[PDB]
Amino acid sequence: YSIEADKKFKYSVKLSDYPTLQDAASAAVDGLLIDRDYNFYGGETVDFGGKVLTIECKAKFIGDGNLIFTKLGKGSRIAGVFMESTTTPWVIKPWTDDNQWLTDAAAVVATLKQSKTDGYQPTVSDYVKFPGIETLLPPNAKGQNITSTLEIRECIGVEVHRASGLMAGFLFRGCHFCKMVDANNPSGGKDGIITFENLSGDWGKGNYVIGGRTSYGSVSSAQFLRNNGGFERDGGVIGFTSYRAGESGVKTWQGTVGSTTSRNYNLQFRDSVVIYPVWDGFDLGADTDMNPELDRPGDYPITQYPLHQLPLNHLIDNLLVRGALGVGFGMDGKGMYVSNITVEDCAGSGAYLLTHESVFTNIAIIDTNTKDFQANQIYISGACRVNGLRLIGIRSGQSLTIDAPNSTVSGITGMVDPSRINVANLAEEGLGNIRANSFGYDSAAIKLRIHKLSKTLDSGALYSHINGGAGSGSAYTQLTAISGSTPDAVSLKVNHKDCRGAEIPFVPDIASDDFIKDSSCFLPYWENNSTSLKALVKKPNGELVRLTLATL
Amino acid sequence: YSIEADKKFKYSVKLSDYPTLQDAASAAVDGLLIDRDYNFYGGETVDFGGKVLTIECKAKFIGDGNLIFTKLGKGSRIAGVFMESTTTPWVIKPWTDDNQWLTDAAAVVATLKQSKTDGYQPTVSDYVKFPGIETLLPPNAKGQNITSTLEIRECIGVEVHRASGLMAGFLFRGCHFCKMVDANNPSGGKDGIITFENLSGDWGKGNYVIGGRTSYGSVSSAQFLRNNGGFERDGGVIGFTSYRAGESGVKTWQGTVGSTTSRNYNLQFRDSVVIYPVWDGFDLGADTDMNPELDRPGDYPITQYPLHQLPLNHLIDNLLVRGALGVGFGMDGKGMYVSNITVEDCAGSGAYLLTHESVFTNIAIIDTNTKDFQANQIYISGACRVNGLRLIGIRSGQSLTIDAPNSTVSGITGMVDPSRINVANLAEEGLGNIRANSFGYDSAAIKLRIHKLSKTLDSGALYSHINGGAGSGSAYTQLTAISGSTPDAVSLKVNHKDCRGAEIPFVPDIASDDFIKDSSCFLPYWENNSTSLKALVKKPNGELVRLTLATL
Amino acid sequence: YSIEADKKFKYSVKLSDYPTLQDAASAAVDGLLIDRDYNFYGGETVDFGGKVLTIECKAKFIGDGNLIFTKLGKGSRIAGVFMESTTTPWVIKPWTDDNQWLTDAAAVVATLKQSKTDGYQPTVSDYVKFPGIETLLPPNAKGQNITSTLEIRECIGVEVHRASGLMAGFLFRGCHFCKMVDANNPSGGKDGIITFENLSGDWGKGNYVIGGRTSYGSVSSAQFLRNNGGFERDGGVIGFTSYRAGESGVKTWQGTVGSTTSRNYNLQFRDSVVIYPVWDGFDLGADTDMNPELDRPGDYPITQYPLHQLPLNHLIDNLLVRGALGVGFGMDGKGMYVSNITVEDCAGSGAYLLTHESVFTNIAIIDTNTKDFQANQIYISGACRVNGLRLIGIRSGQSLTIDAPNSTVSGITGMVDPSRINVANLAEEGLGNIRANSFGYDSAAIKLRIHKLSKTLDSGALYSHINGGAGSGSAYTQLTAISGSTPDAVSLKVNHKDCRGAEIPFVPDIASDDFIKDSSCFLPYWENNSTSLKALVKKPNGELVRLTLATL
Ligand SMILES: C[C@@H]1O[C@@H](O)[C@H](O)[C@H](O)[C@H]1O[C@H]1O[C@H](CO)[C@@H](O)[C@H](O[C@H]2O[C@H](C)[C@@H](O)C[C@H]2O)[C@@H]1O[C@H]1O[C@H](CO)[C@H](O)[C@H](O[C@@H]2O[C@@H](C)[C@H](O[C@H]3O[C@H](CO)[C@@H](O)[C@H](O[C@H]4O[C@H](C)[C@@H](O)C[C@H]4O)[C@@H]3O[C@H]3O[C@H](CO)[C@H](O)[C@H](O)[C@H]3O)[C@@H](O)[C@H]2O)[C@H]1O
Ligand SMILES: C[C@@H]1O[C@@H](O)[C@H](O)[C@H](O)[C@H]1O[C@H]1O[C@H](CO)[C@@H](O)[C@H](O[C@H]2O[C@H](C)[C@@H](O)C[C@H]2O)[C@@H]1O[C@H]1O[C@H](CO)[C@H](O)[C@H](O[C@@H]2O[C@@H](C)[C@H](O[C@H]3O[C@H](CO)[C@@H](O)[C@H](O[C@H]4O[C@H](C)[C@@H](O)C[C@H]4O)[C@@H]3O[C@H]3O[C@H](CO)[C@H](O)[C@H](O)[C@H]3O)[C@@H](O)[C@H]2O)[C@H]1O
Ligand SMILES: C[C@@H]1O[C@@H](O)[C@H](O)[C@H](O)[C@H]1O[C@H]1O[C@H](CO)[C@@H](O)[C@H](O[C@H]2O[C@H](C)[C@@H](O)C[C@H]2O)[C@@H]1O[C@H]1O[C@H](CO)[C@H](O)[C@H](O[C@@H]2O[C@@H](C)[C@H](O[C@H]3O[C@H](CO)[C@@H](O)[C@H](O[C@H]4O[C@H](C)[C@@H](O)C[C@H]4O)[C@@H]3O[C@H]3O[C@H](CO)[C@H](O)[C@H](O)[C@H]3O)[C@@H](O)[C@H]2O)[C@H]1O
Repeated sequence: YSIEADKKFKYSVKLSDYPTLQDAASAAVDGLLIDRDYNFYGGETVDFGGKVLTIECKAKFIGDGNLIFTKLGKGSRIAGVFMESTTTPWVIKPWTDDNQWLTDAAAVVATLKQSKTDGYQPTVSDYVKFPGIETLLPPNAKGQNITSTLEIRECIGVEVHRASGLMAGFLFRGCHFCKMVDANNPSGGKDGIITFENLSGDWGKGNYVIGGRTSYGSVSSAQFLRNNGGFERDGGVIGFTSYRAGESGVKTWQGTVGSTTSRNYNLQFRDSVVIYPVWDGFDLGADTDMNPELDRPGDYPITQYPLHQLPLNHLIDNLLVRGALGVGFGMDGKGMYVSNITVEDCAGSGAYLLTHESVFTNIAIIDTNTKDFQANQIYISGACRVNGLRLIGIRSGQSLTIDAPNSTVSGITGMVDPSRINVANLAEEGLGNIRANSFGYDSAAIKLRIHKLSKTLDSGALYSHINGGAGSGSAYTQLTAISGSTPDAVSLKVNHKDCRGAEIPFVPDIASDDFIKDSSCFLPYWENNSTSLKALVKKPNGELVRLTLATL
Repeated sequence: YSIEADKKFKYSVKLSDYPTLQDAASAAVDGLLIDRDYNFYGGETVDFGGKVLTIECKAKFIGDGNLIFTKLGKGSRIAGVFMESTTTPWVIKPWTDDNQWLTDAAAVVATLKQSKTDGYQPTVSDYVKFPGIETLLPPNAKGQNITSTLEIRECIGVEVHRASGLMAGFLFRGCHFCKMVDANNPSGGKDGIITFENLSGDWGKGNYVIGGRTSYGSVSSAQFLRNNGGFERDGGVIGFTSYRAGESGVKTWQGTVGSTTSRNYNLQFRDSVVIYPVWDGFDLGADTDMNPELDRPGDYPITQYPLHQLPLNHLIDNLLVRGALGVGFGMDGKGMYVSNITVEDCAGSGAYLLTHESVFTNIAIIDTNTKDFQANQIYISGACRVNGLRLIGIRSGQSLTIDAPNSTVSGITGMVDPSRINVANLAEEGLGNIRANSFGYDSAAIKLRIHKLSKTLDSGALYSHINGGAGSGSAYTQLTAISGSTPDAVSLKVNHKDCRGAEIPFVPDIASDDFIKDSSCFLPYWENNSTSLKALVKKPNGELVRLTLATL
Repeated sequence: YSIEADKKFKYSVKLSDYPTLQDAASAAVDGLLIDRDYNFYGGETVDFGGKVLTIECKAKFIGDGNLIFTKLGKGSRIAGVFMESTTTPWVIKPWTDDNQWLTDAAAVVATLKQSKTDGYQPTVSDYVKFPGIETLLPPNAKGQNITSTLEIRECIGVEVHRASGLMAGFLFRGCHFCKMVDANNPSGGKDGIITFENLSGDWGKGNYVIGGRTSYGSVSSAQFLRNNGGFERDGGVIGFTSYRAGESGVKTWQGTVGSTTSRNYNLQFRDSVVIYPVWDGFDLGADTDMNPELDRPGDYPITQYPLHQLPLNHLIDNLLVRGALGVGFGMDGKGMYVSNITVEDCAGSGAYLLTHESVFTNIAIIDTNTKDFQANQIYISGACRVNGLRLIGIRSGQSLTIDAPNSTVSGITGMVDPSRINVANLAEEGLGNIRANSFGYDSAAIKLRIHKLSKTLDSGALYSHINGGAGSGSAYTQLTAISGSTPDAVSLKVNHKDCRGAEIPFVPDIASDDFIKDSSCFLPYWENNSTSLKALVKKPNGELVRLTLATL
């Protein structure tokens, strides 16, 4: 029977049969079942002997610090893991019972409670985010460092599926071809909730967050250091949701970390959603103005690519952000293509784009900067193209809506205040035959505004105005020009009062020679001393003559 | 050997070794394999002893009514389940072999067959949908109630994966943190195919439909009662496809059910598709006009939030509907944000939006109301903002396209008939320099229409018309105004017949004093009694004088 | 103990206990574990006895040719499979270290190396793609046929999950209700990476690619032959990524294969991404001009549906293509609805649409045809509707941007050159009140262009031009018309030089009777022989008279 049993049954060991996790790991051949809660010490390291193991978790790993898994064979999987801290830290909750952000430091301090969830441990970034909070926080709420972290170290082809926890983190250090799949809403601790860090060894590749969601955490929900997906774009974040990140929902790191670059290239960021981050929805920058460095150890030098002009080459498409307190969508880079980005209902700005020679297609920035902290709703520094930009939802100082001074833009839609648009060039080169349809007014308008002349006043207009009442079947058309900073000061009319005639403006005094522009044209003007209209005529040969046009 | 075998083998029991499902459940420790078909009686209840079980199904649960699973531990999973009724009911199939909807009751009755699929059992809603069908249906086709339902009752953290079946339903009653994942196209019965119902106990939270698809069913494919995702938006429907729902693809319930509210708050509805529903694609309403109630037991009172103005706060983005017989996309609520909704090729209306102070961004409503049942393609009752609205595909009475009388709209695209637009305000405030490009005409046009004056006639225009033939290198520009309900009745021309001159309309009789509008302007008029043009002049000082302008 | 062990343990056999895969398959009851590498011979066939098996792979299947799995029960699953060829073939790599495509045949030949990855084996299509390469390739690099293929033959309800490999392929032949799920980036061989082929038996249905990704391969990444999803749209590709297909990312086959149709109907193509295909991103055509046939054995005849006019009825939405060398998005068919397609940064054309009576909603074609091989960026042959079309990113001969000569289009955005637009009709019927905002110029413009007259010259304009300098508070409005192929040749001005008057162009010589268009209008003209302006008057009764208008 022994011989036949060894052949016909599935091999699995279970933690309930062993005093330590290493003892279970050493015994395992195929399956390993975590069927009892396991208290680990920070830095406890398990050697899985290169075995291709299917680890099924049905209980908790309990501990502050890192439980470190090593030497898992390619194809290993870890399902259902649940990390939990031993410490219950002090957390802040900078939002109200109506889900309004709290921005006042004293109000934020008043939210303090001891809990493993429903808030986060204050960080040094909170000292900037909530000015004055550093002074107001009690000592027990500063400098806390509670996270229970599963660390997969120097493994290839390992997947963590359906992970969850409380004050929980997941770290893949020096790994390749690893994935965090269908995260089951872990509640975060002090460190990032999901981290792929490849500061030592080869640049990270094949590392993804696929599906799932996270909540809370003091810093970013999903973050990458020194990963390069290659031209194949083999890595990144797809199908992911982040809620209430203490920093950002999805972050590509900037600057030097330790002795080398933390930056990232060639990753996918797609089909993902970030809601209510304290800082950014997506932060896809590689150079940061928060800690400026004059070189890039381990990366391209400044001499090759200036600050914010790295050839980052990320594949970025179909992203949604709502409720950001900092910036909904932030990035830098040169030669970038970005598409189908929707940022709505944000207390902070919608987009902050330190990009050059880049293209943005179908962007929607809807009711952002709702607090008015920031100078604009969308900012672009460099020479970029925007093709399709929706601005303004239902929310109404002097802050700009779009400040993109070197960018050429087409296809704005929405009830934007034109004085709050600043671009290099705005144009609709390819419209068809047009109709302007006016509702709730006695007139329809096609206005012109020359921003060099004035950003706040229309310089001319083509109007149609009702004659008499509704259903009169009659209107007059009006062609106007600005004078003395008074819109519509001078105008020509057709059919005013249904008269069937053109009303023609004339110069109110003797016209100077230089008032007339073109040959074979005349300019009527008033001669008060004889009660007559004269005409300044530029003849077909270009010479001037003055004629009498209308007399008593 | 016994001691070593107990340590090295995976624990699983299988239904083939037990006379009842409860006997198997009681024996199970880790795995439970369903390896024989199992006939259950309606209401048969299995107590899983709080155990965290991995239930792998490789055979059918056969029965009319509910198989009830209770006391599953958090982390339990049920994979591959297949439910099948014992009864083969009478089903209707209200569509043709060319996939046209049948709307005639007699034609629908003619489709009757006995089958567990390819149709659905008639409901009381069919009596409204197909008027007269209540009288025409035979008795054996009315009042049928066949569903084989897996009921997960009062469990936390249970997931049903890759479920399928025939006349099949899946019910999570009083559950939290449960998921219906990758539904493998179950064919529905009389009840909803996937239901999260939390009428008793705490409001449902953490309950999702993720991925997968369903077909048929008499009512809605995926539906929620008394769920609230919280600010974290922890619940809803993501990545799901519904085909041929007898009611709607995705439904948030409205009104009172039993003694309390069935409504829902703070859910996600994203990245999902509904095709060929008999009623709606997505029905995200919370108050229903189908059964109006004057109060809301267990919810906000009418005094706090009027009908259709609940702060529902759902996260709604990236939805597709095609082929709806009722409304593609229906909702209500106040303060809603909705984005990236595409509704196309629907016999019923595209969108029915009983919303107030809400924002709709990038909506496409393309070839809907193709039967002409309804008054419009998109309706909005309250004071909302629409930023980006695509209307009209290729399909061509007096029904409106958009009736949104309190809404401010920007960015309509498509070959909409302007007379079929009704909004509070329509504007393109932020276009750049413009070009109107005309193809297939001898002219280009920029028209104006004042809807208060006339919804069907343009009130003025700026035209450019070819002089002579193609390649003449010559055109004339024309500025027109409506008179006597005749578009373009009165006009000024520049370069007609390549003459290089302006043709100026004059008043055809003696002009009244009040015909002239502005100071320092003149108005030419005809004096037939002397064959001369006169000028009514409003001098720079505002006083009137009449002068002779042109004479024999 | 034996009796109790047989009841309490999970059944699984493992390949390490058997000399052949068939011996393991015959012994299996529930699980089968592939725990040793297995060398198979091409055509090696395994009979799984109709058993519903869970096959867990933790090692390689090694072999050139096909490993054929048969008689798997419905619900069977195969996870983690890794296919690898025994041969290391010669592969080409037609792209540079800066990820530019190589188009020169000699440069492509220079890339030749022996590898199982990082390139592909040349095919007969490469002879067309890289002209001259057929002559330049060495014999050892032509006619190679290396693929290691897992073939699932004539099974229902089988799923392959997390598959990978090197020179790897996956073939479902004569299968139904089967799925390729979460492909773990297999690197392809000579044949398609994922193929559903149903040339014999019933039309394929229920067959999907869901999630995952592939890299390389000589032909298409995911492809279908003779599948019909039904009205239920039960099959297709959802959530998939293809990189560097040697042919196309996703292909529906065209034409006859063997003795019957290879075409496909009623499939979904959604939420998917194709990057850097050598030919197309998505090829959703059913009739091909590459091998024209005059009939359609096994499909609709040409007499019923002309070439390219099949009622294909695919559900097509939310697709992204970047980096295509051939066409980003190709299709044919009649009565098609297509939505939310984004094609960017392609060396080849963006879209090639041999469609009729079809509707395209929210299309973006951004920086395509960047090499200039092709005649246009987007082509449409038949009578279609386009509602929303974004054109031009940041890239700048005589090639058209859109050539859609029978199509009616609305909602173009972007810096398109108007001379490179060709459509049947272009119109914005439903805009609101309009403002044209000009940045970086001393004027704002609303231009008109009659393409029948000239595609390259505006025929008229409404301008506003600054008077004096910025902040003068003054501008003049100008209404212009083209003459002698000189834009703006003839114009009327209002407020030039802040004169508050209208400058009126007059006919430079004696006006002919036919120069005046409308009754009750006058046309000023020059009489040089008396230094006077005359007026050609068309009286209210329609008769002509000449009057003196201005005199010395
Ligand atoms: C807030 C701002 O918002 C947006 O503007 C913007 O887009 C920025 O990205 C964001 O700024 C943060 O990030 C940028 C870099 O992208 C910084 O330039 C910026 O810092 C500037 O602004 C601050 C407000 C100023 O106070 C300082 C100024 O320079 C800001 O950085 C801050 O947030 C970071 C998180 O996003 C991070 O916490 C920064 O901490 C410093 O730098 C890091 C590298 C040091 O990290 C070690 O200690 C941390 C303990 O607090 C660990 O969390 C960390 O682990 C993580 O990285 C490692 C490599 C990875 O393996 C796991 C990750 O979780 C790292 O931990 C290692 O060392 C510790 C030792 O204490 C421990 O032993 C671990 O075991 C070991 O792995 C950190 O100490 C500190 O120097 C913070 O300033
Ligand atoms: C059709 C219309 O389309 C769109 O306009 C619109 O957006 C609407 O939503 C939609 O209207 C339906 O839904 C709204 C509410 O959202 C109703 O207001 C509307 O009803 C009005 O219009 C009808 C056309 C009129 O005939 C009546 C009028 O008030 C309409 O309701 C109809 O459809 C519903 C399905 O969407 C539902 O079937 C309605 O049935 C009534 O109300 C329900 C609550 C009663 O339900 C019990 O019996 C049903 C048996 O038929 C079970 O399906 C049901 O189970 C479901 O809910 C429970 C709580 C959950 O646990 C499981 C779910 O599947 C419920 O079952 C319980 O009781 C039965 C007893 O028979 C059984 O014992 C079960 O074991 C138990 O769980 C139903 O009896 C009836 O009163 C229907 O009117
Ligand atoms: C390139 C072009 O790009 C885009 O314009 C466009 O949209 C086109 O789709 C694309 O054109 C290809 O596809 C179209 C049809 O959709 C063709 O019309 C077109 O061919 C024209 O253009 C060429 C450039 C010219 O040289 C010839 C001209 O007619 C072009 O076809 C070419 O690519 C195809 C791949 O996409 C395919 O390789 C064509 O090969 C011919 O036709 C196929 C059907 C024959 O296939 C058998 O042999 C192949 C070995 O090379 C196997 O890969 C193939 O297996 C596949 O199909 C079977 C049915 C399925 O079960 C598994 C699939 O992988 C098939 O294999 C069977 O037979 C072989 C025998 O050698 C073997 O025994 C297998 O075991 C068995 O299953 C092929 O032989 C050849 O006639 C190629 O011309």
